[PDB]
Amino acid sequence: GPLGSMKDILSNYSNLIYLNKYVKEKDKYINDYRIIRTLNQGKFNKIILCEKDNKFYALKKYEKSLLEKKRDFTKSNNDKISIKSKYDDFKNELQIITDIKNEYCLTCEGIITNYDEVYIIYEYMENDSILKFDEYFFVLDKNYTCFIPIQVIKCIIKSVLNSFSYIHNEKNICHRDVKPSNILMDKNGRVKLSDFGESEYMVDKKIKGSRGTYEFMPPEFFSNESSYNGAKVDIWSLGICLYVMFYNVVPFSLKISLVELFNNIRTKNIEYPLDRNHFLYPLTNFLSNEDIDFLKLFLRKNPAERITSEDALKHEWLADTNIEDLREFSKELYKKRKKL
Amino acid sequence: GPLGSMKDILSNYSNLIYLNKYVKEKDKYINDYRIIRTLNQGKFNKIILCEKDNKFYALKKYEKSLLEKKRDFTKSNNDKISIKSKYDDFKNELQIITDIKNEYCLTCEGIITNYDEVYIIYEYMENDSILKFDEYFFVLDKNYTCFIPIQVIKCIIKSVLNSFSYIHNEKNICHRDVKPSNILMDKNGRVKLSDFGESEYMVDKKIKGSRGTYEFMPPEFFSNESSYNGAKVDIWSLGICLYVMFYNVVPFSLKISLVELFNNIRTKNIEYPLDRNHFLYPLTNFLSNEDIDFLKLFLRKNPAERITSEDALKHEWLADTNIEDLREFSKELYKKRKKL
Ligand SMILES: Nc1ncnc2c1ncn2[C@@H]1O[C@H](COP(=O)(O)OP(=O)(O)NP(=O)(O)O)[C@@H](O)[C@H]1O
Ligand SMILES: Nc1ncnc2c1ncn2[C@@H]1O[C@H](COP(=O)(O)OP(=O)(O)NP(=O)(O)O)[C@@H](O)[C@H]1O
Ligand SMILES: [Mn+2]
Ligand SMILES: [Mn+2]
Repeated sequence: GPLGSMKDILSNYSNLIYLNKYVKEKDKYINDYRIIRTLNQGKFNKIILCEKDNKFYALKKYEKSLLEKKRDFTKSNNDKISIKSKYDDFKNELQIITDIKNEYCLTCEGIITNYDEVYIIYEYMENDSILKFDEYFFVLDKNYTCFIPIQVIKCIIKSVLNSFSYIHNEKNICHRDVKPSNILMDKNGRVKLSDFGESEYMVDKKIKGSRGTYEFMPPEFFSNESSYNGAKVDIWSLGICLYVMFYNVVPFSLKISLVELFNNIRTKNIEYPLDRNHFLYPLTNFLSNEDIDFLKLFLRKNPAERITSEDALKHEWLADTNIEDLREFSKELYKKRKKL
Repeated sequence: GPLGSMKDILSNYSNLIYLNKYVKEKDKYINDYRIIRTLNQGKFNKIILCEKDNKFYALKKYEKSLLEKKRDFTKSNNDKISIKSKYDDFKNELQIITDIKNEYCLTCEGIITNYDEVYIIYEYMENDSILKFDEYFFVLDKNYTCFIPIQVIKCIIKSVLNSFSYIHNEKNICHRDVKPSNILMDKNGRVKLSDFGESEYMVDKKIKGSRGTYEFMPPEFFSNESSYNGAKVDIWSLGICLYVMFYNVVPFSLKISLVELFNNIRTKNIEYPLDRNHFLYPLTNFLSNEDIDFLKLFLRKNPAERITSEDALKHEWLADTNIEDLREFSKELYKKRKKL
């Protein structure tokens, strides 16, 4: 429940490496991993692009001394308050990173540490996340629109559903923050679920309560319930990703304000126009009945009535998934990147 | 409703100055206003500390070209969506800045512009805001605690209540974002309501709907209602400021997450311990029955049952307000600042 020190957590990890930073002719290295540049400066962690041998890697750096300040207010149990730190959250994440091994999930290849700074080694998914965000979602560039083709969307969903199978059924983990920025693609058309920073071990398939990214949170969270089926939470969020992949915009969600976001999620019907509709004005092809059908199975506001991952994978809509559409898509995308 | 261009809005302002920036021996000037340093770099606007003659000023810089990109999603009316910009929001703010004149409100002394960059001139409230925030609220320093004394709190509240009288009764404006960071104090013990960036003109005392800072928003906002009495919204928020002034922490609110914030506000009883309770642990005197009584009149979850500003000003609790407590407090505070 409340885990021990980092050392304890990692004591049974069989690829824990001693931290060794150094310079060799003004290129900075982490343990043979040559630091190229940083890919993403988060508020806390941060991912680093590196090279070792001839392969490419993304190392995620956390630091104890940094996240152990930044304390918040959890629940209570005892009503005698509760005091948690972002380092406490990371311990739980660490244990998970240590447990995940699957072709459909980003899995680390080693942990480098001094028990303060921590570098988790990951393969580098050269096509980054399936969509990118700033004021809205885009594929490659904020300037030309372009929506992901359906046949490719099919592949991605089937892929992430497969990773649900692993975490939910094999590992008993609820991902708890399934969003576009967390589905990574490589050049060859592999798609992987990543960032388990919000992930928790379920108790009888139930998850703790209310945590993740607001606009991806299910109606359940706005009830009296207090417990929710982990799987259905991740299903809902994939549904949103699906909606986002269709429209390049998040459904009822959107900025300013969040009361208006939350009075919405629990009760309100999602609008299903044609690809560009919420998007014709920022820039100053389109779907078909079946596409909206499938997607609506994910966004049943009542969770016991929401689609299973099993039913999903075996639904008619995915029965014509051709992995070659994704491989071709991913290949051309990679060719369009590093051209910028 | 939908106002015109900046020129139009300002056409009947009688102290609109032509922008004139220049250097005189590597001190940068705005129109005789010598730029000292910047006080607060917001996400958009920004406030500048300046000097002219021997007086001190805080100029708030906005820019058209900057906030006209940054568009969001308002309501609809027509269900044919609605597209607003942060520059649109500022037009409404501009009209208001142009209307407010009161000893209890920060009122501009001139607007300097080229119809893109805009500098609103304000007196400089040398004691800044009544409390400061980072991970929690503090008076001067994050290291020594110290709570504002009750007799001083009395003065501040009476002061802000007075400014409600002006905006609500004389001007028909709802402030809509009453919070500690917006109540400014000078060295001499004057306290002024400021930042009308969220402020709106009421229609039959009602305000539009759901806008401001989440943790200061009233229960009404979580109903079916759609319209709320402007005054009672500002009353609620002053109540929170009061709660914050008592405990140096925001009530049920607090970070992570907001569903947990909103399932709270609408239904849930506020806890009233003694000054340091939520605060004994960050740092690793105290109130009295009457104080909590008064404050509870502000935080009636039902707005038609919440305290008036009239009743407040004439309540027993303020009947012994001694302005000299604030003047002495403000004097010593100023002496403790610029000592850092
Ligand atoms: N193995 C990888 N290959 C390529 N890009 C990556 C990889 N890992 C992370 N990234 C990029 O870095 C971003 C953020 O990484 P993440 O592990 O989600 O950190 P975070 O602090 O949780 N950020 P966010 O999830 O956006 O709040 C991802 O969205 C990717 O764009
Ligand atoms: N006249 C003034 N004298 C002294 N300090 C000031 C003055 N005006 C603004 N400030 C400081 O600048 C801060 C932010 O100014 P404000 O006009 O609220 O901009 P903002 O972008 O709305 N920031 P926030 O309200 O915190 O989201 C205030 O909280 C004060 O600390
Ligand atoms: Mn992430
Ligand atoms: Mn403000």
